[PDB]
Order: sequence, then C-alpha cells, then structure tokens
Amino acid sequence: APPTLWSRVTKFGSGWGFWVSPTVFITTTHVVPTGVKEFFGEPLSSIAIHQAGEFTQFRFSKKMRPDLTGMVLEEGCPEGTVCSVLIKRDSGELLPLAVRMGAIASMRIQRLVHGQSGMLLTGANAKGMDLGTIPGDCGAPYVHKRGNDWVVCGVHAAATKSGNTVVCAVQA
Repeated sequence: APPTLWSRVTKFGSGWGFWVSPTVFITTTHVVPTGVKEFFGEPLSSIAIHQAGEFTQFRFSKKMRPDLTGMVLEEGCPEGTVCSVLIKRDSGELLPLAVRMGAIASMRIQRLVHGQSGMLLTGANAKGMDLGTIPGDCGAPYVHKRGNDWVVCGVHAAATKSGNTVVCAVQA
C-alpha cells in the first residue's frame, strides 16, 4: 500500500482511526475517548459526531488533513472479496493483513459483537502479533481497490481466540 494511504492511519484513543478525507475521520466506537471536550484540538462544537454500534464517524468543520484526497467510504465490505487491514503497531511496524470478507455477524468473544466478519489470509493459525490482530489494533481500516482507486469499508473491532476470524465495524 502507498505512503499517503498509511499516513491516513492515525493514533486515536486506545486504538487508531482513519482519515477518509481532509475532514472525515472514522474509528471504532470502543476506542473513542469519553468525557472529553476536544478531539485533535478541535472543540466538540466544530465536529459532527455520529456513533452507530461500533462504527464512529467524525466530520470536522476545519480542514484537518488538506494534503489528502477524499476517498469513497463503502457501507460495508464486498462479501467474498479480499481486503487489507492496515495495521500500525506502536513499535513502528506496518502490517497490512490480507483478509477475505464474509457476512454480517454477531458472535460472543470472551460479550456479543456485531459487525462484518472476515478470515485472515496470513497463515494457518493467525494467533499472536506476527500474523494477526492484537489489543491496541482497533480502529485500523479495512481497504480494497476499486479500479485504480482505494476505498475503505470498515474499521477493526475484534478477533476470535484462535485469531483467524476478525470483525470490522461497518457504517451500515
């Protein structure tokens, strides 16, 4: 994946989020800080905030990342297609994990979670930090190409104990 795409992945709350455009930022609800009066130094009164299940979208009045073009945010990931989860680690690694996307699901982990499931294509068992997702990774974007353009369709929310199955929050 290209440098500008990775530069959209931003540390946020207890996880990450993704700049879809100069003004739109998406993340996973449970990583969002609570009881705060600003995000990225902007007061709440200059941010349109919409949280729907585990999907959170912010729209800033100020142009926060004018270096960026606006990309398409899909309402979910195309079922059956291969996406990439653009994982950044706080130790500096970039780990784009290939994932084949499945159906909208609800499942009990450890608690019920609701989003789009997928299967990592990284190994036989994607347990641990080298082949799969770990605590701290939530909010990472699920992306794929459409024609010559990249699009984003979800943000990382969960993974099963074995680690092979992942769940992204989606807008719809």
